[PDB]
Amino acid sequence: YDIQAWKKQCEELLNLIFQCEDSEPFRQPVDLLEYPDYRDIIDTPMDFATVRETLEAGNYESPMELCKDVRLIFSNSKAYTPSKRSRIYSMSLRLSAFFEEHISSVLSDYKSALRFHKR
Ligand SMILES: O=c1cc(Br)ccn1CCO
Repeated sequence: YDIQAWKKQCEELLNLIFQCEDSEPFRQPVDLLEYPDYRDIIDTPMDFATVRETLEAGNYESPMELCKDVRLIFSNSKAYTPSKRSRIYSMSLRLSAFFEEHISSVLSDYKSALRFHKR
């Protein structure tokens, strides 16, 4: 029932994601010189360094907010891909599966702890 435990759990999950070769295209903001039309397609860029920095700054109140930003990394990849068979999009799907597998208990434990706090 630790209401704060999600933060270190998210830090550790972000460390695992950074060790994953599949996270390479998503570790830093998409380079607009490499993809000049990116902002014509994507309204809200997101990447894992921005997620880690937001967390470290104390700018996430809950793991649900962090999860919304990580899911935005994957929806941006899906929206920008010219093909469902592209290399970067394919990496995003594996990384998303790994992220969802690991974030589930973090969310469950946090929501359970908050329900206990307000019991
Ligand atoms: O998300 C995508 C998908 C393709 Br295909 C190319 C670039 N980006 C940005 C991350 O590299």
